[PDB]
Amino acid sequence: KVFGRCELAAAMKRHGLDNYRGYSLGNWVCAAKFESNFNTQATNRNTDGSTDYGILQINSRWWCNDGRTPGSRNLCNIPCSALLSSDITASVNCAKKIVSDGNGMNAWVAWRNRCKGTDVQAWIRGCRL
Ligand SMILES: [Cl-]
Ligand code: NA
Repeated sequence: KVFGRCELAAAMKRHGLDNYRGYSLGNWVCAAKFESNFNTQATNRNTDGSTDYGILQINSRWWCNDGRTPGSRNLCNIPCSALLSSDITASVNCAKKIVSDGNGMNAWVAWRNRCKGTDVQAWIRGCRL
């Protein structure tokens, strides 16, 4: 499913992401935009053999099992395919674990390079929530 900007902001807010660990909603919407362009089915292969999955491009090296990432961890205890569902619950629950890892949202390269330090509130402007 390809989410609309405000549609995703509302979905994330309902799942408890607004201000989770100090990160306002605009941060999560911005990260999703540049990581997957709001597409829950986005997948991208990395050079190390791992693969990123879903709306927030969660990596198979440490967070989910996709059966083809040798010596990887499944910290979120879920098949990576689950992160491609139209229902973002799995992605949200796993992202919460990731952001608590210690490096905050810096775990998401697109967020660090394209959202961090910008006016992220702009990503939820006009939205009804
Ligand atoms: Cl932080
Ligand atoms: Na894994």
